[PDB]
Amino acid sequence: LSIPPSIQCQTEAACRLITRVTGDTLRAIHLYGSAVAGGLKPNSDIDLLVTICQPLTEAQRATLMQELLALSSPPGASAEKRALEVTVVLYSQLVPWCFPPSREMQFGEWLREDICQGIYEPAQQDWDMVLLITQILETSIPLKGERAERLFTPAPAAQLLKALRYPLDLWQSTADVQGDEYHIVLTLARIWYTLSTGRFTSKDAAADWLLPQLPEDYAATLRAAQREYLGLEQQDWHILLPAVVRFVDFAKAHIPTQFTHH
Ligand SMILES: CN[C@@H]1[C@H](O[C@H]2[C@H](O[C@H]3[C@H](O)[C@@H](O)[C@H](NC(=N)N)[C@@H](O)[C@@H]3NC(=N)N)O[C@@H](C)[C@]2(O)C=O)O[C@@H](CO)[C@H](O)[C@H]1O
Ligand SMILES: Nc1ncnc2c1ncn2[C@@H]1O[C@H](COP(=O)(O)OP(=O)(O)OP(=O)(O)O)[C@@H](O)[C@H]1O
Ligand SMILES: [Cl-]
Ligand SMILES: [Mg+2]
Ligand SMILES: [Mg+2]
Repeated sequence: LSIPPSIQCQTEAACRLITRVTGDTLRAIHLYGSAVAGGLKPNSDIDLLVTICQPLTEAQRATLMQELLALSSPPGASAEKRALEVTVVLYSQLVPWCFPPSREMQFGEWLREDICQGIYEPAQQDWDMVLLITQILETSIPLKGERAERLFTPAPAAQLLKALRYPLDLWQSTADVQGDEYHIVLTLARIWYTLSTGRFTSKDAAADWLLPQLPEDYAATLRAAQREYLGLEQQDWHILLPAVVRFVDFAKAHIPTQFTHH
């Protein structure tokens, strides 16, 4: 797998920073997500997983958070300077697996306001870490350390199922989805795709896979979500919000409850 030339400079800067702060504790840095698996759009972020051996000191946490702010920009602000998402995890949480796994920290542009004031999310449980590692074992590039298949072990299918279906419970009310309308719709398409095929695919490809299988009313909602993500039309998602809720409820009712495996 290859790093897109148009992100190499920023990725190299992020790696030099991570190396400085972590240093002796650093086990690996893996690039994953659309930059590697495909689907890198103008607003897409650069997804990075940092594996360390010991927890981050609050000095390391503060420094890494602050200095990442200078290497990252909000999505869409710049074609050259993309949004960074850096997730840090203890190796001991993955080998052997701890369920749910915990993450030491997660930098992201949606936290810029808080990070600009010394407010850092602490370590916490995150079922999504099961999905991250699973996707990394399939499609990732080691910027530092060993390839993923030599560092991590796959999770049991039983736990991958729980991680895939866990977000379905977070989305129940209008406010649970308000603000992330098309992101949630496309993510549901990816969850549906993975549970039915055992594979991971891009947001765009998951929507195309799902559209023919939906009643037209729900296909229209998925189409509007896909259309916005691709930059072809911005919708008024306050108007579409009742239809988004109906789409979420349809997915929760129809997504498989067991693998049709990875
Ligand atoms: C970790 N990736 C970022 C994060 O994504 C999250 C995103 O999570 C969002 C929930 O759906 C939404 O209901 C939730 N909204 C509520 N009313 N509770 C958001 O707060 C939540 N975002 C968050 N905690 N950062 O949906 C999940 C499927 C996700 O992709 C997990 O990995 O947050 C998204 C923005 O919310 C960013 O666009 C992503 O880059
Ligand atoms: N079935 C799934 N397939 C892929 N990702 C999933 C799935 N279910 C949940 N997710 C989560 O959704 C998030 C997607 O991250 P992200 O928004 O960076 O997507 P991406 O593929 O990098 O596309 P983009 O170019 O928009 O960044 C991840 O945190 C991932 O764990
Ligand atoms: Cl329904
Ligand atoms: Mg991404
Ligand atoms: Mg991301």
